Amino acid sequence: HHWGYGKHNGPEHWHKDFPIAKGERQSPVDIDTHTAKYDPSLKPLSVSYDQATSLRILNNGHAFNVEFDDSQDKAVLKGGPLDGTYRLIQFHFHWGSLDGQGSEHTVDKKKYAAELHLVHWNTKYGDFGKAVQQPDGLAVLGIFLKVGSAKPGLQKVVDVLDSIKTKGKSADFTNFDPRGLLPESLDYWTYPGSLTTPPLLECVTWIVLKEPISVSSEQVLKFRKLNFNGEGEPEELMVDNWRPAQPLKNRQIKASFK
Ligand SMILES: CC1(C)O[C@H]2[C@H](O)CN(CCCCCCn3cc(CNC(=O)c4ccc(S(N)(=O)=O)cc4)nn3)C[C@@H]2O1
Ligand SMILES: [Zn+2]
Repeated sequence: HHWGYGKHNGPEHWHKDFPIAKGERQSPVDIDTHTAKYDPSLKPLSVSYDQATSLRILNNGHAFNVEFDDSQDKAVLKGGPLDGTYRLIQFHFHWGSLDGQGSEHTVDKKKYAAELHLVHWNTKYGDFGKAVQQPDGLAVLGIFLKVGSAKPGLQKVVDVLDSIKTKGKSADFTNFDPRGLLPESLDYWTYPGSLTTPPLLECVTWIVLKEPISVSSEQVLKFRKLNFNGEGEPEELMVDNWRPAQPLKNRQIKASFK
């Protein structure tokens, strides 16, 4: 009876094994655009992905992760609200069964079709497992997806999904350039929060870009043909793998832009 996104093991149940689910800095949240304050002391984000080394793509039973070599400073996030250097370890998405839902963050209660999370860890803690025990251990860059025109830089991901349909399957995924997933503008909102899946640790600086990327209906349909189940188990489509918005509590969301 492991956690997931079903009726019996979904987000409303997670607090029974992970009591931090009801904590003071949980993610995701609704971003109220009228309440977020412009912070002129924030810096432009520095997204340095030109030396990124992708390795593998894995269906882990709740999403698919594209994994990177983080054994040196190759793909890093710096600046904005961050102190020091955060290394890219993996990206993954959260998506819906229909285009009207799927994102984890919301914007004035608007749900997007999906949400990309680029996950980075603070190199002053030495490894990812040490970084998730610290309040400034991770930085997650969140990017909304809307359905419209295809995203050319997503198609290499879309075309490998048939090879990792079920839980525990992986495939080589070298020479993927994550710069092809970025929007034009790096304007963002930022707040302190958490991992959005168990163990829900309160270790994340969230950086959520204002500008969504556009993907095609055919691209998101391929995400929705993945399975939560293992091979030779009853088929359960991998859809609606998103946590809903959590209470903001004693937090302020800051905007990088006027
Ligand atoms: C195994 C590998 C290559 O994959 C990276 C994955 O992000 C996580 N691996 C397992 C870490 C082992 C103990 C550390 C604590 N921890 C981490 C995890 C896995 N969860 C997570 O790492 C996680 C990351 C991001 C997010 S979100 N949706 O962006 O907020 C949510 C969760 N489970 N327990 C470390 C990884 O290195
Ligand atoms: Zn995520």
